[PDB]
Amino acid sequence: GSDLVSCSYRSLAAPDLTLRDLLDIVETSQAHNARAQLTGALFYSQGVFFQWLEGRPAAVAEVMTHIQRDRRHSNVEILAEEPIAKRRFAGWHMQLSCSEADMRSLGLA
Amino acid sequence: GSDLVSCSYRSLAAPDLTLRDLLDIVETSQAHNARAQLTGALFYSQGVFFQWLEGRPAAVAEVMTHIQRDRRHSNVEILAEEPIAKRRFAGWHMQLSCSEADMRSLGLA
Amino acid sequence: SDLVSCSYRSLAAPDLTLRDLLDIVETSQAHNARAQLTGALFYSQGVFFQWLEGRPAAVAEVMTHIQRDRRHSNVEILAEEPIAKRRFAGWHMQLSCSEADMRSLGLA
Amino acid sequence: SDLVSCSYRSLAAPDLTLRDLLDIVETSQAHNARAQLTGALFYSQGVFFQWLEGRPAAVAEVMTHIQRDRRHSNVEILAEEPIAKRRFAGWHMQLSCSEADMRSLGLA
Ligand SMILES: Cc1cc2nc3c(=O)[nH]c(=O)nc-3n(C[C@H](O)[C@H](O)[C@H](O)COP(=O)(O)O)c2cc1C
Ligand SMILES: Cc1cc2nc3c(=O)[nH]c(=O)nc-3n(C[C@H](O)[C@H](O)[C@H](O)COP(=O)(O)O)c2cc1C
Ligand SMILES: Cc1cc2nc3c(=O)[nH]c(=O)nc-3n(C[C@H](O)[C@H](O)[C@H](O)COP(=O)(O)O)c2cc1C
Ligand SMILES: Cc1cc2nc3c(=O)[nH]c(=O)nc-3n(C[C@H](O)[C@H](O)[C@H](O)COP(=O)(O)O)c2cc1C
Repeated sequence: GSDLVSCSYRSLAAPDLTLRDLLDIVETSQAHNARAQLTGALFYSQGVFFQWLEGRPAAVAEVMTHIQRDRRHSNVEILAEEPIAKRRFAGWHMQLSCSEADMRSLGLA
Repeated sequence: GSDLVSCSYRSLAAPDLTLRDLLDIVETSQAHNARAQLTGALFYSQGVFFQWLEGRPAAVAEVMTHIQRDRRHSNVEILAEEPIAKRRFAGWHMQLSCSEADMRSLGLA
Repeated sequence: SDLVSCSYRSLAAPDLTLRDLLDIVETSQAHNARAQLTGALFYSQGVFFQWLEGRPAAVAEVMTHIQRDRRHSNVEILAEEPIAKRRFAGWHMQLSCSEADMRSLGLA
Repeated sequence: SDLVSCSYRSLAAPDLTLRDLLDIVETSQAHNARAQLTGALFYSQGVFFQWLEGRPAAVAEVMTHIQRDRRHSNVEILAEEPIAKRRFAGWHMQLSCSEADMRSLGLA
């Protein structure tokens, strides 16, 4: 609605990140983002995360304080809140992008 | 080279198939197909497998006798050997196709 | 208790383009929604695999069209099975197409 | 001991097409192979995220071109980090682009 903001960041996955860790992150994010009216997209490849999160300012800032402390990634490199006129990922609580090749290495680890 | 054949089949995944089962299949297939000069593609979605396997007749037929007995799928619905003029998936021992959504359900199970 | 699936493999027309693939998918979304068909289309390196599910009569009807479609040939020993329930509910036609294949089809 | 990465997020031109995306990727394969750059390009719903890695001088050079490229805007607080080793060796530019986004860009 009226007040909508986006947050974008790039982080580095913990060296020991497993496939189960990624699925945990995604399941956790589905449940919470749906309750908090947060949407966006999570991209994972070869130890690199990129996330776009969108919603009201408070929900975005509250979820980001937790994401920054999460021990499954480091070097969280943030882009200040940008005002947005409308959601880009409406109905996607957290859309995952993860190739078969990344699935294979995360699993075989 | 000279004598090349393809084999195509559709099967139904075991109801209890996990993400680990899929990764096992794929790892197993990478190692063997590279030794036996077999190439192709494996597609998985929502309890359905499709595979294209290609190489010399003997390697193709030997690997298929094992795939048919594999308890991780059933109802293996085969297409007789087709002669092919050249490989379609050269250098791909077993290319996997598996969406994020299928990764999520296989994991959350 | 009245669902059937049809499964086949075909070989794409050698001159198939990314536009052709997109058209196939957009046409299928539209007819399948209307005819209560669901399923999955896989494309890689000149090969189609398709799983189609619905009422016998609806599956039979699209298949007669699909089989004569000129964007593929060698539509093969189509495998027809009764099913207890849909595998692809919600998916009028789910496309599977890798970035590498998108790039290849795109090369025109 | 002489590798750097540049990471940014940008917003695609509203009129971006699938052809535009394909061109970007084909251009990048070619220059990146030659300039010893590797990395990953992610596209979804009007948003680019890119990770680029290589020697400082090569990363600096493409970035000046990428930043003025008209197929995107709001090229954002590009995040520049020294790295111990490449994350995307072998990938001159790996594209990530879902079937749903391919369909959308295709709608022209
Ligand atoms: C890369 C990454 C992205 C994440 N994205 C979200 C998210 O979008 N929404 C969310 O609620 N938690 C997300 N998390 C998880 C949160 O950091 C944190 O774990 C959350 O507060 C509760 O999850 P937990 O119960 O596992 O600690 C993410 C974690 C990582 C490492
Ligand atoms: C859907 C599916 C596809 C498979 N594809 C191959 C394959 O292409 N190459 C191969 O060597 N084994 C493949 N397998 C595994 C074989 O059936 C069989 O397991 C193999 O002989 C040895 O694997 P195992 O040591 O786990 O039994 C496949 C299994 C399944 C269920
Ligand atoms: C590999 C392949 C798969 C197809 N799958 C479907 C499908 O599931 N549903 C459908 O309506 N058309 C499908 N088509 C397209 C049909 O062959 C046919 O073009 C369409 O039903 C008629 O299009 P029109 O009546 O709008 O002109 C497929 C075509 C190809 C080549
Ligand atoms: C989102 C985005 C990412 C790009 N990434 C690269 C890249 O990694 N390497 C590259 O050479 N060009 C990349 N480009 C294209 C460059 O901006 C520029 O067009 C190119 O270097 C010059 O093309 P030309 O000299 O062949 O005409 C990218 C463009 C966009 C919009």
